[PDB]
Amino acid sequence: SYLFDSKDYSTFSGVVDIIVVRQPDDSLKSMPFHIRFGTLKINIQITVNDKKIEDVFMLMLPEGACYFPELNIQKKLRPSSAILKKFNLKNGYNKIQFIAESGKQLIEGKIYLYNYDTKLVISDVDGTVTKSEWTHDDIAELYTNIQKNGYKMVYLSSRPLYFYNYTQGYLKGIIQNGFTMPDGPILLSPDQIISSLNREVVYKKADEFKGALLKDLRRVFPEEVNPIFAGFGNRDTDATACLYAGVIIDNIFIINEQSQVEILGKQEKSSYKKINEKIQELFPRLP
Ligand SMILES: [Ca+2]
Repeated sequence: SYLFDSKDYSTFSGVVDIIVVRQPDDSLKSMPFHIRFGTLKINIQITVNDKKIEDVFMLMLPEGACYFPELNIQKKLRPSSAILKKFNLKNGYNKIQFIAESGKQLIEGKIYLYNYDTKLVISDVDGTVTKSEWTHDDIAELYTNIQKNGYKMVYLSSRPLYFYNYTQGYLKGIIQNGFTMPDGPILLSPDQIISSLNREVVYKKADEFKGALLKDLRRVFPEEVNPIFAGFGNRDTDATACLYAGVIIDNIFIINEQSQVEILGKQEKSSYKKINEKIQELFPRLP
């Protein structure tokens, strides 16, 4: 908190976790790339899973945001399937690295590959994982068991970019009665990642930022699948975004100040503990 205030050498260097999805025709589609090279005034090379990607590169804009030069030359945050196929991604987590050649600066990141039939479970972070940092009791066990049954937890954050790396540590350092938070991408509300390449629509919203994020996530999947199975949040604005994103009302969970989880569709007040007891009824194992 007081580090940025005075150190001042903490502009964001890093990458926001990337999501890629294999379509049924074997093509690849990804969410927008958001990578920043801190205090750099250029080409960028990529290395995935400790393997350099030959003849693929990004450029940087004066403001610091990077993009893919792709001809129809348009500056693209979403690379083409041909670029993404050169990554040779594996299912689940992949290590990705970007090297800006000015000297040479390196940022490491995460890039996830899902199949079009993957079922995701969304979880807000502030107020949903954290308790207004204290964590709600028993969430790690629940989320762990949800992940065991075949779903992929996706975390949602609206914190400024300079807290992104911090946020990754907090989630990954949580321990409850031996359980930990399943690894998954932390998506960022588009209002926290503004740049010339994405001003167009983000600039013109208010509380639809979460909904815009959920639909940017929906659109890397084919329109004929409902990839978002369930949602965890703590404000009614979370439920509204889940509802407009196609999540059935029975799979929307909203926690309040005293850790009471309302299952909207059932008009049932519950808890992470009780929801975990019914994990197989509420989150049935996937084949
Ligand atoms: Ca919240």
